[PDB]
Amino acid sequence: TPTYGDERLLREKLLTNYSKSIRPVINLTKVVDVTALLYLQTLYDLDFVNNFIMARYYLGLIWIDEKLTWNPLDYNNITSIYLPKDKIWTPPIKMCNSMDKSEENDGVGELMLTYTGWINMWSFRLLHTYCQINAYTYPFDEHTCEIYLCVALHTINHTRIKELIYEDSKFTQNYKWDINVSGKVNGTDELFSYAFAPMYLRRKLTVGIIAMLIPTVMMTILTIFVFLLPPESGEKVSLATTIFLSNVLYLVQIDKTTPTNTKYPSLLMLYLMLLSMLSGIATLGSVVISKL
Amino acid sequence: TPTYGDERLLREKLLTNYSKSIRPVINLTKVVDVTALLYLQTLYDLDFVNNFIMARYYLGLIWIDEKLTWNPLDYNNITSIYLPKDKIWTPPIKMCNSMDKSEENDGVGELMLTYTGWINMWSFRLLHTYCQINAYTYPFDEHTCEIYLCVALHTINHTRIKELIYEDSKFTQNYKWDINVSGKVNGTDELFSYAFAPMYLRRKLTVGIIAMLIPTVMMTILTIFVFLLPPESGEKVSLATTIFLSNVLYLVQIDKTTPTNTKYPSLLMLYLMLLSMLSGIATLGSVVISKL
Amino acid sequence: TPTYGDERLLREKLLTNYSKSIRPVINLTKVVDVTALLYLQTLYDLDFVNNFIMARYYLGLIWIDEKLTWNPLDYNNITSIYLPKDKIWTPPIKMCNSMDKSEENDGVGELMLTYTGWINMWSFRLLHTYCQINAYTYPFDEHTCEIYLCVALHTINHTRIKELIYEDSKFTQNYKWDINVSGKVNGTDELFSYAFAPMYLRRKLTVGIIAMLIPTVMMTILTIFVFLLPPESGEKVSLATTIFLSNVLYLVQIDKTTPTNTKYPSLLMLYLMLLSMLSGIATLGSVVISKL
Amino acid sequence: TPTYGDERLLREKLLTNYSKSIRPVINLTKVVDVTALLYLQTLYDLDFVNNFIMARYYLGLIWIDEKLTWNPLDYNNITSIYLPKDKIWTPPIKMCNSMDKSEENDGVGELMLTYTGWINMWSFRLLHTYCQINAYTYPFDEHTCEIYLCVALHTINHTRIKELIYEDSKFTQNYKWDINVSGKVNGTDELFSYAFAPMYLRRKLTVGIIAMLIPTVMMTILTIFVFLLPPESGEKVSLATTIFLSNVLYLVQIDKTTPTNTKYPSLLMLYLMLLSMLSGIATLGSVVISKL
Amino acid sequence: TPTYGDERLLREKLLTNYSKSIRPVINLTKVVDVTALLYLQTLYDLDFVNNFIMARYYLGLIWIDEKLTWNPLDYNNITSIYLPKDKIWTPPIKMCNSMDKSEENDGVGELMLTYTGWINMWSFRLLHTYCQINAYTYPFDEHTCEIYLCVALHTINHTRIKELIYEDSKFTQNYKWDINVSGKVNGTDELFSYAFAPMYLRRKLTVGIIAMLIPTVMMTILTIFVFLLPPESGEKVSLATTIFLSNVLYLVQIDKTTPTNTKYPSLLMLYLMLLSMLSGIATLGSVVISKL
Ligand SMILES: C[C@@H]1CC[C@@]2(OC1)O[C@H]1C[C@H]3[C@@H]4CC=C5C[C@@H](OCCC(CO)CO)CC[C@]5(C)[C@H]4CC[C@]3(C)[C@H]1[C@@H]2C
Ligand SMILES: C[C@@H]1CC[C@@]2(OC1)O[C@H]1C[C@H]3[C@@H]4CC=C5C[C@@H](OCCC(CO)CO)CC[C@]5(C)[C@H]4CC[C@]3(C)[C@H]1[C@@H]2C
Ligand SMILES: C[C@@H]1CC[C@@]2(OC1)O[C@H]1C[C@H]3[C@@H]4CC=C5C[C@@H](OCCC(CO)CO)CC[C@]5(C)[C@H]4CC[C@]3(C)[C@H]1[C@@H]2C
Ligand SMILES: C[C@@H]1CC[C@@]2(OC1)O[C@H]1C[C@H]3[C@@H]4CC=C5C[C@@H](OCCC(CO)CO)CC[C@]5(C)[C@H]4CC[C@]3(C)[C@H]1[C@@H]2C
Ligand SMILES: C[C@@H]1CC[C@@]2(OC1)O[C@H]1C[C@H]3[C@@H]4CC=C5C[C@@H](OCCC(CO)CO)CC[C@]5(C)[C@H]4CC[C@]3(C)[C@H]1[C@@H]2C
Ligand SMILES: *[C@@H]1O[C@H](CO)[C@@H](O)[C@H](O)[C@H]1NC(C)=O
Ligand SMILES: *[C@@H]1O[C@H](CO)[C@@H](O)[C@H](O)[C@H]1NC(C)=O
Ligand SMILES: *[C@@H]1O[C@H](CO)[C@@H](O)[C@H](O)[C@H]1NC(C)=O
Ligand SMILES: *[C@@H]1O[C@H](CO)[C@@H](O)[C@H](O)[C@H]1NC(C)=O
Ligand SMILES: *[C@@H]1O[C@H](CO)[C@@H](O)[C@H](O)[C@H]1NC(C)=O
Ligand SMILES: *[C@@H]1O[C@H](CO)[C@@H](O)[C@H](O)[C@H]1NC(C)=O
Ligand SMILES: *[C@@H]1O[C@H](CO)[C@@H](O)[C@H](O)[C@H]1NC(C)=O
Ligand SMILES: *[C@@H]1O[C@H](CO)[C@@H](O)[C@H](O)[C@H]1NC(C)=O
Ligand SMILES: *[C@@H]1O[C@H](CO)[C@@H](O)[C@H](O)[C@H]1NC(C)=O
Ligand SMILES: *[C@@H]1O[C@H](CO)[C@@H](O)[C@H](O)[C@H]1NC(C)=O
Ligand SMILES: *[C@@H]1O[C@H](CO)[C@@H](O)[C@H](O)[C@H]1NC(C)=O
Ligand SMILES: *[C@@H]1O[C@H](CO)[C@@H](O)[C@H](O)[C@H]1NC(C)=O
Ligand SMILES: *[C@@H]1O[C@H](CO)[C@@H](O)[C@H](O)[C@H]1NC(C)=O
Ligand SMILES: *[C@@H]1O[C@H](CO)[C@@H](O)[C@H](O)[C@H]1NC(C)=O
Ligand SMILES: *[C@@H]1O[C@H](CO)[C@@H](O)[C@H](O)[C@H]1NC(C)=O
Ligand SMILES: *[C@@H]1O[C@H](CO)[C@@H](O)[C@H](O)[C@H]1NC(C)=O
Ligand SMILES: *[C@@H]1O[C@H](CO)[C@@H](O)[C@H](O)[C@H]1NC(C)=O
Ligand SMILES: *[C@@H]1O[C@H](CO)[C@@H](O)[C@H](O)[C@H]1NC(C)=O
Ligand SMILES: *[C@@H]1O[C@H](CO)[C@@H](O)[C@H](O)[C@H]1NC(C)=O
Ligand SMILES: *[C@@H]1O[C@H](CO)[C@@H](O)[C@H](O)[C@H]1NC(C)=O
Repeated sequence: TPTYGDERLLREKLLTNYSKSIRPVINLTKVVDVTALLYLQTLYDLDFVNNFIMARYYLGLIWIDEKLTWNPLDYNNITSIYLPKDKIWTPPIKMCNSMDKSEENDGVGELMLTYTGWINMWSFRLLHTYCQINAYTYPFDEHTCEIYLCVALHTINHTRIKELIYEDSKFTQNYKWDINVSGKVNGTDELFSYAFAPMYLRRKLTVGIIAMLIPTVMMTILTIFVFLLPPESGEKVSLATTIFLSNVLYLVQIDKTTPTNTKYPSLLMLYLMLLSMLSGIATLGSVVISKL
Repeated sequence: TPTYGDERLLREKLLTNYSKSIRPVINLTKVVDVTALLYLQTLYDLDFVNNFIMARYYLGLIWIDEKLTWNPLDYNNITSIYLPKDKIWTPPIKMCNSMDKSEENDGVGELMLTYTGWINMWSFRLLHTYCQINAYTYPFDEHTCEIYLCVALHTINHTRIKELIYEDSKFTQNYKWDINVSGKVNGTDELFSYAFAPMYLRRKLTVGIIAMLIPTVMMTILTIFVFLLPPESGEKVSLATTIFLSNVLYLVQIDKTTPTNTKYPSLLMLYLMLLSMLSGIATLGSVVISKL
Repeated sequence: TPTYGDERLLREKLLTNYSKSIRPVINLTKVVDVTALLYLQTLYDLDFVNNFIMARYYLGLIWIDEKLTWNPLDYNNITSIYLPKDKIWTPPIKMCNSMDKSEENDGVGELMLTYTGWINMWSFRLLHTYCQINAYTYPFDEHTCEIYLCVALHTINHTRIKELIYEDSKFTQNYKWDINVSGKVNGTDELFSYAFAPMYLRRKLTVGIIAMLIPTVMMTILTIFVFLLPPESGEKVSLATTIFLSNVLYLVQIDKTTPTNTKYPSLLMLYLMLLSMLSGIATLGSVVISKL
Repeated sequence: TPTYGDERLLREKLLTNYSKSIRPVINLTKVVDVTALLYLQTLYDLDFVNNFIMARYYLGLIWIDEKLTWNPLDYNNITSIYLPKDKIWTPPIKMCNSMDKSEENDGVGELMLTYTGWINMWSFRLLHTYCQINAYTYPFDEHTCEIYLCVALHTINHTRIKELIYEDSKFTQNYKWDINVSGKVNGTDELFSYAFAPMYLRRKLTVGIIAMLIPTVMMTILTIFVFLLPPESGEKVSLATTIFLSNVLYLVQIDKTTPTNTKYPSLLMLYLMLLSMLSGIATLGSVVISKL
Repeated sequence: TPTYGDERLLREKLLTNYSKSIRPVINLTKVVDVTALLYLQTLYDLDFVNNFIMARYYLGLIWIDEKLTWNPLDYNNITSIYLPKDKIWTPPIKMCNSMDKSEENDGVGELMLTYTGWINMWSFRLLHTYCQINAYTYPFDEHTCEIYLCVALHTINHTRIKELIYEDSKFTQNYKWDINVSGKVNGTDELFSYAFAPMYLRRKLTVGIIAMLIPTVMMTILTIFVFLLPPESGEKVSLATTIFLSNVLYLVQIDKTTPTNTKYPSLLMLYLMLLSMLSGIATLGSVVISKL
């Protein structure tokens, strides 16, 4: 069986004439094809005001190193070792659409190398990735957030994202968003290789949403009556005043929640604006009636 | 008695042919069984809107190194030493359900080694761990937060969590949550070893909660009377208007506190929604009466 | 074709008598002319209360190194290599008008060197840059934010910003601000070289703005009527009281949004102040009428 | 007089056979007695909602090193030197009740060594230390925050906190809290040595607090009259309604300020709850009267 | 002319027998006199609730090294070089009244050395410096914030702040505060050397402030009339109720803005408290009249 000394010898031979900064190919004309695997662990939040989505991912990069092969029979049948990530060449992949808010405490700092040259490198990453949040159909809204991976500085002739496999680990259930992130896309080679995972998020119709809507619908009904109230009923003025005040409060509060950076406005905001306008017109009519 | 020079000699011999990156077993076929001990020090907070729990823990990992044994009689009876954590192999345990918000000022950076090879490594960790917060029975709500430990990258054939012993240190009393975190669980070996400590949290019925409820119950009574008020009492309109305004304010304020990511809705929110609906119906009936 | 060993030989020769801290000119009397390229990727936000603008840029510095030239025919036709940024002299350019909130996870840490001596060094930078935000014409407001680059400590006789090319990458569309940042400016040499990119930002007239304005205009109309209401109409007092309350609420809420550090005040704030003053005068007139 | 070369020789000899990781005693059976001195500089804040206190301290550790003695007559009368803190053994003292939010810009990173072996090591630390904040007697409330020092990992047989001397530097006056932190306590040796400084904080009766009291007392008086108002005065309904609305607003606002993690509730919260209940009962009585 | 090799030789000779941790004087009995130059670049904010002031400064330390002199005629007339700040002794000056929130991205990390021994070391520092904010005369308030520099650990017999020159760079204009920070003060030598720059800040009377006031003055007038309103006018009750509600809202909102840690209270808070008290007394008188 392999022993501690055998692996010490192997690690001594592997790193002898190895340069961490030279791309690991025998012939420099060859590209290193990196395959990326992005698995969502949990979707922490989807911030509308800041147009961001906060989530946690398991990102794994797989590639082949041609300087780091060995014959397992010469080392008591060692077929794979674990090296520190900072001793070996590693593809310069970046989350170039996101703020990577990971700590060093969540950093693995280690990779697995196989005797055939294949490296698997896995890590946890907390990402604040920018999303264009279209609140047009609020609260029945759907969004698409694209999480980008890209090769930092190297040309598509040096390092390439062969493929991006993106999935949902199903580690946690959200109960607020229906997440759909599953697929497999080739890399896009335009002066530098990149790819992105499309994450589709559909707000779930929790009856808390229904509770939020009940005041809106009943206030619409009540405003319809007060606008229909007889011209000289007797309580027109105060009733219309209070109802317009409530409508203004709702119109103010909805704006503070709906995003201001949207492709189209929320239909609910327009509906409440029209409702407040009609309430104001009803109060104006009541004032005119009082004049007469 | 042992002296400074004796320990200098011992530390010189221990680290001579030692590789920090090789797993510390004579035969590479043997697993290293790590036993983890997680003690709660203080539970800082249980953030409902963010679905997080912020707490401080004392985490201790115990394992055995077979490269780091010695005979105490050859070193003037030295039976244990303290080594910097970064000179020796340490298990790659991660809190893979948490944000580890510890500083380097709160990092011990040192471990204790015994002449038999047993290492104890203790640390303080401040964790923001994701919890699925079910506010269904608010404010009589109970929650379960699972704190996960997992071996980062290695297979269950290399490194394993033998056991996870989790307790409450009782260093501070909370006065807001009844914490129940005490037990001892074997690690789960599914392609990589992990375990989790279940923390049960029952909100304590402080009379501040009762103060928050008194307005709700008395407003229920008041709404019942105003809905029961005679059709032509004389103050029906204004009274019902103010009652509905207060009900809407309460329904709005409760939503800003109850979490929007919940398995089931809070019953109190539904109760206040129904109460506001009945208040609106009472105002509608008053309007109809005024019409007649 | 070039091989791994050829590039090892090249990198060994290049760095032999190279000093990272000496400015890279054969004759120390020559200046290093750096050309900077600033490309906006996404404009995250424009914070009015803090007078900041948060954005993401792709910054590239291009210069020429005279110690790091080679003949490609002596190295199997290698025409360019990639070096770690911390092994080579790099111009000390600073964003001396911004908080650089970039992480090490978003840091490229590598530059591309050509056989002629030309270095390209690219990076992603998240900048919180201070802007003097003039909310005079809110919500039809325009702003200019100047993003500064400057040579940290060296005199214009050592390092110089030859040029600054600034553009918009058009990676994302904003839907809230119309961004205009495109041009090319020579560096300014006054005891140390610097330059700045002017970013012109015009608020887009989204109909959400129109929804925000509708209450203001209709309240102006209604206040005009209530001030015009007959002296003894019958509901003057309560109507004017509620309308002044609403005007005060709007005047309070607008202040919390408009910035307090502005060259001139917002015209809308003055308009609402005058509207509230007229509402108060109307209530005063109603009180006087009630006295008579 | 001593010269640069003399101190170079001294520093060369002191560190010759010195091990930074070995506890600095000739005989390993001896304890190192550390004396800690904690001086408050300024108390930044006392956060009630988070149960924290933020302050700045100047912390000094004094101990004796037996490997680092010299005869000043052999070095041209050098009696003390200053060494970098990371070259020498320093006690592993932690603020194990606090979050240490200090930067490296506020880190001295240097200690003073005397020819007799005595080390003084001073530092500035910004601490967020957890406090159990009892708002029972708000706003005449007193609190006690214990700031803990403890030896990180070592047994009381290796490193001991001999003494903790804690004072107030009086650098700034607070005007909001009366701070009382002055004393001298032996360390507690229970499987590891620790100690704590008790900081007593009495809220100062600033008339801004009294101004906050003014509305509560006058509203109590007004509620007493409205509850005493004649059954058929004429304005009972509206007056009671508005007064109950104001009472509910006050009861809601006080809760958002008083902490929810308290040993006992604030008496002011209970008082306002009772007052709101009596206002509701008065409105109920008015409703009953209107029925009759 | 001097060449790359000449500077390589010079830098090789300068650092040969140089100790970065030894204070740079031939005779250890001599002090190193440091002159500090603090220039305000921009004043970001003056946070009243936290009692802080956030600003950006350009800080330059100038001193003389006696180990780092050379004859420029022996090095082809090289008269000054630039060294990395971490290779040379640097005075241990701290901003010991501030939180230094600077990043490594805004860190120059380099100093200029002249053949006569003189070192200039300049840097950008973003400081959060604690200020005792006296809101007594709000909004016509003036404040004094003292920014402290101090020698970290060394006695006045080793390192001294000879002088402190503070100015305003005038890079940006504030439009909210009139800043007056200009002067030149000797250092204070009391067991360790320190100095401070006094920054005087006078709130500018922007009409945004005048606008905030208009509601206060007109509400004072309106309260005066309602208190003067005839005992049986007819609308006394409702009018006084609404006036008191608005007064209470203003008194509540002003408190949330004025600081609670002040030498004296704000006069405006007392004025609004008195106005609310008089409004309450007017309502009490109206209640008494209704009783009669
Ligand atoms: C998630 C995404 C990753 C980042 C990204 O979108 C978001 O950001 C975009 C900006 C692009 C760069 C803009 C300018 C240049 C300069 C050009 O060289 C001219 C030099 C010469 C001019 O005068 C000197 O004089 C080379 C190409 C380069 C670097 C672009 C590369 C692709 C980039 C990085 C794009 C990329 C898709
Ligand atoms: C607290 C918890 C810790 C993290 C965790 O939940 C939360 O997150 C989950 C996601 C899981 C990984 C998903 C995908 C793969 C890829 C597979 O390799 C296929 C390669 C081949 C495919 O095509 C190449 O082509 C190897 C296994 C691995 C890495 C999973 C490991 C277990 C993980 C980390 C789970 C774990 C329980
Ligand atoms: C985006 C922008 C970058 C930063 C910046 O605006 C914002 O900030 C401004 C402050 C300026 C410095 C102020 C003072 C001095 C001292 C002087 O030396 C006298 C020494 C002698 C006095 O008595 C000793 O006794 C040398 C020049 C220097 C360092 C200025 C350089 C330019 C600076 C950095 C300006 C620059 C434009
Ligand atoms: C400000 C304060 C500092 C931190 C502190 O309160 C706050 O936190 C408390 C938690 C305590 C630890 C809990 C458990 C153990 C395990 C035990 O070993 C059994 C091993 C064996 C079991 O089965 C293996 O199988 C050794 C002692 C130790 C480490 C305690 C030390 C004291 C600690 C750190 C206490 C300390 C006072
Ligand atoms: C901006 C400002 C910088 C910081 C500062 O205000 C704010 O903070 C103040 C606290 C002071 C220290 C308090 C206590 C001591 C102990 C004494 O030694 C006795 C040892 C002996 C006792 O028994 C052992 O047994 C030596 C002096 C020292 C360190 C003071 C130095 C000056 C300091 C740092 C002051 C300084 C002005
Ligand atoms: C490199 O190129 C040569 C010639 O093209 C070829 O013979 C050799 O096999 C290549 N090396 C590898 C590893 O493919
Ligand atoms: C090497 O290990 C593999 C996997 O355990 C096994 O199948 C094979 O028989 C081994 N060969 C030798 C020579 O040990
Ligand atoms: C996810 O979205 C894609 C494209 O929008 C669709 O093809 C796929 O069916 C969706 N997945 C599920 C589970 O609905
Ligand atoms: C992706 O690349 C592979 C590799 O050649 C190719 O077979 C495939 O057609 C490409 N497109 C897709 C959608 O897989
Ligand atoms: C390693 O394996 C060999 C053969 O299986 C055995 O003799 C030896 O005792 C093992 N070493 C240890 C430390 O168990
Ligand atoms: C070694 O130390 C242990 C523990 O103090 C003691 O019991 C034993 O007698 C000692 N033996 C020798 C040889 O010193
Ligand atoms: C804690 O919870 C577990 C399971 O929910 C239970 O068995 C145990 O009795 C509880 N502990 C206490 C002290 O109630
Ligand atoms: C855990 O592992 C031990 C070790 O063999 C075993 O005896 C025990 O049955 C396992 N299960 C539990 C619940 O301890
Ligand atoms: C340096 O200066 C000398 C004389 O002025 C000149 O001959 C030489 O070409 C210069 N070197 C370079 C690289 O321009
Ligand atoms: C060197 O490479 C360039 C670019 O591929 C090519 O045009 C040229 O012919 C090559 N020369 C030799 C000698 O290989
Ligand atoms: C951007 O602004 C500059 C100067 O204000 C102007 O010359 C240019 O035309 C503008 N660009 C566009 C696209 O309007
Ligand atoms: C900028 O510098 C170049 C270089 O000489 C010069 O030709 C040009 O006139 C300068 N001004 C502008 C606006 O480009
Ligand atoms: C160490 O112990 C020996 C014997 O107990 C004693 O002679 C010696 O003085 C001790 N060393 C010190 C520094 O106290
Ligand atoms: C050493 O220095 C001390 C303090 O300055 C002084 O009292 C003593 O006389 C000096 N002795 C010698 C030999 O220099
Ligand atoms: C501080 O508190 C302690 C105990 O509570 C007391 O003995 C001491 O007198 C107090 N100090 C002052 C100045 O009141
Ligand atoms: C603290 O320790 C000293 C040292 O022996 C002792 O004299 C004293 O009695 C102890 N207790 C107190 C309160 O100082
Ligand atoms: C150091 O002191 C000696 C004697 O006091 C004196 O001769 C010498 O000039 C001094 N050195 C310096 C650099 O002042
Ligand atoms: C050295 O440089 C200075 C400044 O340029 C110049 O005045 C002087 O003549 C030069 N001397 C020599 C010998 O080069
Ligand atoms: C700044 O303040 C100082 C002292 O308060 C005063 O002497 C000086 O004249 C002031 N400067 C200006 C420009 O007002
Ligand atoms: C400051 O120190 C210098 C240096 O001796 C002295 O001339 C001056 O009088 C001192 N005071 C002031 C205000 O400059």
